[PDB]
Amino acid sequence: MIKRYLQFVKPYKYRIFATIIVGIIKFGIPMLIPLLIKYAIDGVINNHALTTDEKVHHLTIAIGIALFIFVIVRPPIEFIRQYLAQWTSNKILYDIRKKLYNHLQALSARFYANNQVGQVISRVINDVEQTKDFILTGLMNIWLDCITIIIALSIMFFLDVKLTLAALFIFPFYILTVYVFFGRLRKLTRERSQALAEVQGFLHERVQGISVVKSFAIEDNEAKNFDKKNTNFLTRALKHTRWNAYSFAAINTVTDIGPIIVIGVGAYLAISGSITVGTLAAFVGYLELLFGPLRRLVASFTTLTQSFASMDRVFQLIDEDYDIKNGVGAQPIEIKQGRIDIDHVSFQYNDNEAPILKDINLSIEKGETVAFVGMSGGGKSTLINLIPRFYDVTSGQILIDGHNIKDFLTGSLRNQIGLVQQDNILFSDTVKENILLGRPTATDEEVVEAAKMANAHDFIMNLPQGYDTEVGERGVKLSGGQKQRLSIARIFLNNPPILILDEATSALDLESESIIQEALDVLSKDRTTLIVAHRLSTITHADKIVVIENGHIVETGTHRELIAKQGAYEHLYSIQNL
Amino acid sequence: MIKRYLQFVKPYKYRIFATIIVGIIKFGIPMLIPLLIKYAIDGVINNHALTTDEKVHHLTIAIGIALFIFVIVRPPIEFIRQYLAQWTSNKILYDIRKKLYNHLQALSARFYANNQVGQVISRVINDVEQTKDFILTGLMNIWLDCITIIIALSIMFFLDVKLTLAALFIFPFYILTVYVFFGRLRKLTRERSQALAEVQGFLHERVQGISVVKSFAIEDNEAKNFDKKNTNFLTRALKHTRWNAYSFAAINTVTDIGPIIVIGVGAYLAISGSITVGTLAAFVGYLELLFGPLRRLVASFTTLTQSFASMDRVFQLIDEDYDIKNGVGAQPIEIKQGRIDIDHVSFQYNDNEAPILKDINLSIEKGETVAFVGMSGGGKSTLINLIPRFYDVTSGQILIDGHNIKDFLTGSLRNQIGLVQQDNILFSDTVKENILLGRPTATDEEVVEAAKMANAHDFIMNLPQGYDTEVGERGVKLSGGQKQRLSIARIFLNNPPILILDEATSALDLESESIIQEALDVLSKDRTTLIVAHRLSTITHADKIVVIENGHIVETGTHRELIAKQGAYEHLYSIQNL
Repeated sequence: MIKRYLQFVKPYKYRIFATIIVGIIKFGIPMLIPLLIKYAIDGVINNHALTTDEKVHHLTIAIGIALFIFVIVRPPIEFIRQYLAQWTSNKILYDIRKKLYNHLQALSARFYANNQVGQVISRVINDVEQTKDFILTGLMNIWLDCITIIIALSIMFFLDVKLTLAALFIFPFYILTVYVFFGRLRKLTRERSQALAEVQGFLHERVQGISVVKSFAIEDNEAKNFDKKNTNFLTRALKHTRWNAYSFAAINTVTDIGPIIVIGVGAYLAISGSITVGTLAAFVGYLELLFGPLRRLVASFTTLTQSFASMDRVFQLIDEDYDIKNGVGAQPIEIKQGRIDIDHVSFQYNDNEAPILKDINLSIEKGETVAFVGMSGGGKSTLINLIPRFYDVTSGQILIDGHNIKDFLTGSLRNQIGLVQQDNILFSDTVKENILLGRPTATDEEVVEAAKMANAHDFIMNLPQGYDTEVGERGVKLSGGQKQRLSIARIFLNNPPILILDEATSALDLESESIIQEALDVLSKDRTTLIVAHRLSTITHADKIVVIENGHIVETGTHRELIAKQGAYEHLYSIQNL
Repeated sequence: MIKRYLQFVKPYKYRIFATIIVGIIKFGIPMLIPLLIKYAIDGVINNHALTTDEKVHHLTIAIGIALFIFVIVRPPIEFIRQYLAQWTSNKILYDIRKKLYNHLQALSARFYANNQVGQVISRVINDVEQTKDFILTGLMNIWLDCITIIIALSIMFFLDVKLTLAALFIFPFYILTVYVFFGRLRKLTRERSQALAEVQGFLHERVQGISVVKSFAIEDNEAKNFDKKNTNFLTRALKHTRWNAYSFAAINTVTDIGPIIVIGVGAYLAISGSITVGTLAAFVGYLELLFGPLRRLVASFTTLTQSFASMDRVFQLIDEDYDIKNGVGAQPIEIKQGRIDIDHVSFQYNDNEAPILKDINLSIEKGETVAFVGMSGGGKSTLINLIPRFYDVTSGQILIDGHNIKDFLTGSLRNQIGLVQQDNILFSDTVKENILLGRPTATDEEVVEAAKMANAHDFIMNLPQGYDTEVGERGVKLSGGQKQRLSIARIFLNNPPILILDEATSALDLESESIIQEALDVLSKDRTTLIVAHRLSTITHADKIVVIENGHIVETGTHRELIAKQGAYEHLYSIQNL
């Protein structure tokens, strides 16, 4: 998996090597200070053989050299070091999200039917952000602390063989301890993030559905439900905290026995006649070089553990399967004559549940306008959505122009099916911007046409700032009949070969309906049109009315014929002016 | 404003003092090492008074002691120090969100009509989280670095009053520099966060409206729109980064001239007689004590700057005004007889725009069932929503039982108005859980009753896992007629004195409608009922039909009378059979 995440860093290796290089070229600075203390002390006064005009000159090139380095050289190193580090990771994150967003747009209705927006977003934003430390603390700092440890171990190896050994004794345990915690922290972090994710999901869902919370004044009740999730998150976060605290003390207690098992030994050797009490003096001086980095790495460790948890969650989301896939055979197909064929189609949203569409057989020739009617919960919408291939038929096949829906390239198929769903969407944008969804590359002229078509153009003008009026989030700032008509607009703009209208009149008064009815009868003149309707009267003119009951096609016919049959259809119609 | 944020920390002062105390009791440890070293070296090795059996002995007491401290005392200090620090801040955050969520639930339809969920959430989650550093780096660490600086400075002053003035020389500039950057970083951070906020808002809106993006296969187009926001965020984040890098190098270059100017003057002063090398050398070992903390504080500074930006944004959201406020006169009023009076009401959603409801006068006696009908975009919904007081009338008054709506306590008023909006809501929960929204404290028996009432109980049973079937996010896993009926359920459960039904039939077939029609005619027998409808036929029985046009009441009457008048009403009705 590191290999995976690494793939994102790939195009930035150099900038990172650079960040590490400049990183090393930093320790040289802190050492310049103690080096300068020795020069004035031993090179201008303790020299004893210099003029009081000569030594007061060397101190003006040494207090000259220092200033130069620190006021000219260091600043740029400092800067670049950070800017680089950041610029790098920040571009990397940017990249990861670029990919995550396409992933998302490629998931299926199913995915989104069983997932919580807020939770998904939490991953795309929070979890990703969290993997930032892995680039910084991981690939750009950890090393410097190991380089330091090598240098140190090395220097010490010369000063004395067994004395260094005296130190390394700790090392294995240190490693063992880290290993012992790592995993548990990784989970605790994972579980923690997830909780956050769930509060995200909660906030999203409620803030957007407040209309309801407000209406029944269930604020108190819901504020509780919030606290459960908010508390859960807190709890989990504490578990996580406790362990980090715990593991920290642990790893360090180990890292601390380090200088001890050293000093102790360093004495019982210098006195036992093994080595120069100067060696002991020197060696023990470097103790900070060894058990210093080892102490930092404890922190480095921790940070990373958390980061891994995050990249987990990220990849987990990345690894989600696309339910509707294109498959090798993919083929952008032009639909020249709207010929739709539904052969023995049967649908189930899940293996466990019962099918919703059982055995459906229906043929629709180009130009025909087919109406779908029946008790609510029958299957019309489900059936319908099988064509734009929003879900794949369970058993059977649907063919447009003889071509199996599956053999089209998604975008192609979908782009040629103008679909007005029953629960229509609007983004917090301008009226124009919304219609444009039907055909983003459209002439401000064509838009106004679609509008006039959908019987929308008129009320749009009466809107403050007309076609540029910002509709509300979710399109709140408009009537039902109004939102709806904008959806119809999109259709005309799309001007597709196949038109599916699932209750495209729901919210319009009798009059507006009449208009749109005419507008459509026109657009639907020579196109294959599928219509789901409850207001029967606006379906009579259909070429064929299809009655659907409990997932089955029960009746088929012309309004005229169906009425004669005094069957299922008539029953329903008959309920109107009776 | 710090005072504000502090108010959240208040109930945790002690835990924080504690965190600081234990914090100080830490420097004592690192010093024990060199002490065990000096003690070994200068104490046992060169005592010139030690039996080889004594020195070894006194060495041992120094180690047995070391191990004890480090393997027993330190671990607990380490732990508590961190656990404390975290536990504290983590509870504080928890608290802040507890408050933010109630704030949210108290904002008005307006607020939410002009705000983006994702953006709001970003604040409640991200910005808050960000204020975490302020508690940690701010109130628990900064101090230790100042304590260190005091300790250090004192020593310098008793070592030489005029050389500490060679040090402190830097101090003012340091402060000046911080001041110079602080502000700009604060903004850059602010602007950065906001960008994130906007990507949040984008992701929310799109992920939830994908149905549309999928239908027109506008993935590519939208993926672009995403990249604008994603890029914007990246850019802003870079600006921020660049400056931090910049300001960092700056403040340090200043902090670095520090040890130098002590050496530049200090050395010159030794020459002229200020003091000797014995002093110049001793006034230089502690240099790390002074310009060490000053270097850390540079980082401490930065972190805080960002934190302030965050608390800004947080408070900004906290400072949002409640459009619908209760006001002192608040009074939980029982509505005993649904008498509604609309006296010269006029409504405008904004001062700039044109009114939507102009001069409306209508009286509704207890028990009466009043229907509202007219072209779409007329004002019915707006009018209606003025009663549950979702917005306050602009000019006029609405009185229930003689009491002005404004004089009720929100929850009271709203709780007694059973409202079925046209765009009904469902949470990703169970069927039961959703109905329960109408009356959270309800008998699993009463629920099933409401259901049977709303003509829902039946199809709910046919659902996998029946009343416990998890409907989809937004309630996707159900038909239109189905979601809707669950909304109707809520009404029966609420069983209020006043019932408002805005197109409560939109998605039901003719048959289901008949049922619910009967179910309601019953529930509406002796209750004040307001109905907005487009399917006229389901309104005929009304006590009074009110026709609304361009924000006005144009006609008033009984279906019978209005039909006779051959006016506005008849026109519309007349369009059904015609």
